[PDB]
Amino acid sequence: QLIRQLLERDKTPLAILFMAAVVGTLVGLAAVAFDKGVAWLQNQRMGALVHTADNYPLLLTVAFLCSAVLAMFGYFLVRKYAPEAGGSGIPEIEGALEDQRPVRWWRVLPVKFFGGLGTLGGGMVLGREGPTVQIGGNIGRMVLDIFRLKGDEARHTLLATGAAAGLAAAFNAPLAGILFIIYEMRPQFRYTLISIKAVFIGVIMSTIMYRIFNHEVALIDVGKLSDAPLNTLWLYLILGIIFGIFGPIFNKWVLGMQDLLHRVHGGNITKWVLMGGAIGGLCGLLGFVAPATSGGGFNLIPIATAGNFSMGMLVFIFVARVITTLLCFSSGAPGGIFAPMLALGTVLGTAFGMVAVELFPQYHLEAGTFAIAGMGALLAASIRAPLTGIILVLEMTDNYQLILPMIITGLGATLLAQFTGGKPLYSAILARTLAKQEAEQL
Amino acid sequence: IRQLLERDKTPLAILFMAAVVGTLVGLAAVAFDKGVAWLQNQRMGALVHTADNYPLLLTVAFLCSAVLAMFGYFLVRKYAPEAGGSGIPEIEGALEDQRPVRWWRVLPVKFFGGLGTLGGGMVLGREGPTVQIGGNIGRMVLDIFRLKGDEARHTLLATGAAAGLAAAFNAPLAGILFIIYEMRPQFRYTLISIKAVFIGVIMSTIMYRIFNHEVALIDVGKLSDAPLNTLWLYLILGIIFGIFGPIFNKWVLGMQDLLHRVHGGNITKWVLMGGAIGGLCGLLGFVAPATSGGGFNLIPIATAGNFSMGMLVFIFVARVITTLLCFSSGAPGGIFAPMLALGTVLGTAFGMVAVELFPQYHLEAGTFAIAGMGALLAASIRAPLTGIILVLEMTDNYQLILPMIITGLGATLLAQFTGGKPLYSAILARTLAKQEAEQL
Repeated sequence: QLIRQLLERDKTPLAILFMAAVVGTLVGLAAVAFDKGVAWLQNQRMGALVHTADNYPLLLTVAFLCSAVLAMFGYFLVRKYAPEAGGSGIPEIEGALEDQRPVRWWRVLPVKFFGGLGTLGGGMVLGREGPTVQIGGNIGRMVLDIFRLKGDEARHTLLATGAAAGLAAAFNAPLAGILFIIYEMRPQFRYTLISIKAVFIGVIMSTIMYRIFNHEVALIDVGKLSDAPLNTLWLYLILGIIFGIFGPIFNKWVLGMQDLLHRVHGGNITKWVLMGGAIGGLCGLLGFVAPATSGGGFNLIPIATAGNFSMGMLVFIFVARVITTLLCFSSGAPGGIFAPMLALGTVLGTAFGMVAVELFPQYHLEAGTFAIAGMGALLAASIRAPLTGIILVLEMTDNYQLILPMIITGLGATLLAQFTGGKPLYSAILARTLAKQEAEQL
Repeated sequence: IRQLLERDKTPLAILFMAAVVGTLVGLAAVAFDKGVAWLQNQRMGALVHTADNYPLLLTVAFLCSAVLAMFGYFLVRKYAPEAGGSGIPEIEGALEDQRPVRWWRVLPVKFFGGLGTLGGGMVLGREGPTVQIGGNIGRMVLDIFRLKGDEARHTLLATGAAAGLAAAFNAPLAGILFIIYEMRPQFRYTLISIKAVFIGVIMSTIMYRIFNHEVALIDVGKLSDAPLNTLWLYLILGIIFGIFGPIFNKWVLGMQDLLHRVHGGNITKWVLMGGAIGGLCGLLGFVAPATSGGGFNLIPIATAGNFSMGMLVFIFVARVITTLLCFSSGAPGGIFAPMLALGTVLGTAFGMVAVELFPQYHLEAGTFAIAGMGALLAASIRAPLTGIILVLEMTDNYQLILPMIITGLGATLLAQFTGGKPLYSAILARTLAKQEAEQL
């Protein structure tokens, strides 16, 4: 026939495109088994809090010793077995695509899936996209060892497939794992057009294989809000300057708290997992006396957008939240920072709307329509990926009408986070740990 | 207090004048969207003396669409021969410093010649004459204002190619994703040139939503959902578009030389094969208004179950024929929009087969018309991430964001397997090959 000898004349891209369909199945399993392990521990922690609900001094202790032993175990697997399994994964699947950081598929996966569950099920303010990309990247290398595929354009197209299979299966946004790994993250490499179709395959087969088990489950349920009038759109630029100034100060604070939480222990392992037990048990203690300033962050985004918080409470879920967010990502725990910054951005958003209601009453603006244009304005001024933050809150909130103010608060964030000495958060951590690798080598 | 502004004297001038290309395109993309709509109603206003004498008075739909046809085939073939086609080849070829930009010649013939032979009833889109009008205003503000450099005429030109693409679709994301990333995807834009495309797109969608307010250009509404047990049906639709990718690409690069033989470059014979294509699709604008038409007139009709299967092999056979005649001749009109209303006809022709072959799926026929809309665009132009968000901004169906990647994948993968270049880099490669042959 004709298709017989034609489908084998190249045989190199047809194998690495089928290998991107066995990665997205494997990461899509590892994104829904990691999700059903973090939704079970939170359904077992609160099932033990309300069981023996008699003595209130016993309530705070059992909310502490049930999150300390998940933090004393979550920090234990990281800084003993696989020390690159700390923090997010995006600083470690950026140098690994740049051929600077090695990928240990046999070591990150038994740590990021198990020890990354205790620092997520323990009530800490960490994202479930960090421990899904770094599992996904360390799965896209696993299929090049069990199948023994070789090459320099074959290791970089499956390491970016699983890195896109971890972001498009932890947020259920198949246009935010494609728009991040290809274009916005590493804005100097291009992924010539056989390496994008292996990102497209590993996102399709990692959202289909994610929506099979995690079906009829809402992750963001803000509803359908109003629209942004054209005499209101200049108030989204001042929201950009607020986020664009707070961006590089928050970007310096996480890199500044890594000089304090690394200087309290000195380097010892027994001083480190007990520091995690006193910082991952506090966020399991704060999740019972004030549940807004804890958790993964996806609990208050349909709440703060509804405007049920007052202005006196909206500072409390920003002052006692950015202190708590800096104490779980910059403290060396396995966990991302998008879902913290997707809730740290929606608090400052709706705190700008309730100011704009009383200050400008003639505009008739909704107090929560800045909380949809506030989520994708803090990770566009710290990570500096503005087109991801627009097409991450579109697949979650499903609000098409705020497509023009999302760029006004997206441009205004990323313009002041470059003028005022800014730096990308997911490109200044990798450039910082590479200096320590150049220090212990010499 | 003082160093923060004088150090940013020059690099901020491409961030303030990027709001001038944004503003002046939004005032020239709504004087274009109204001029293409004012000239349409004057044709239908003169067709009220036709229903009594339909054989003899049929020429009113034919001659009045041919006088306006020879006003766009004459301003282009005499005053500015680089404003023919779709413009985006002559903008991409000018973003690499290979093609010259004549803003003193393109703008008086892409807005005047691009209004007659786009508002006369052609089968062209209104973003080809909006990107190149946008990609000349970004050169208009650079010659009349005292600024220069190597990254200044590649940023104001690259925020003009995005201010026109975002003010011709009401899509503030399909103009950003095309120019920076999807068009020529081996070039890296500077971080001050990406955030100057953002100011051009924002202040052009603002100057478009002020005039054309509370009106959606695609009114499909909210369609049904796509279950996970029928998602392979949006892949065989991609394979059918993937073979039709380099076949429609070979036809439009074949009929450009096939139509070139009938006049041979003589100016008085261009407009006779240019007036007989405007007069044909003006007569087709009264006999069967789904055969002709510049795109969006038949997209809300041929999606929510109106046309039968016996008619959708006529709005695809006789529409491809009048698409390869209106754009491959040399009219001032883009092809980015008449591939939306051509992949949604074959897309809904695949939807009315799957509902007949698979009764167990409970599939609406219309959910294959949104996936097929950004499929032929992702097969012949091969920008598979603009054509997903472009249909997302207009048709507003966020439920079908997973099938639009699958039909987006299969249309850009099988087109790469059989062998096919992007369309806006293949017409440019023929023009740059014709440039070296004309001087020798």
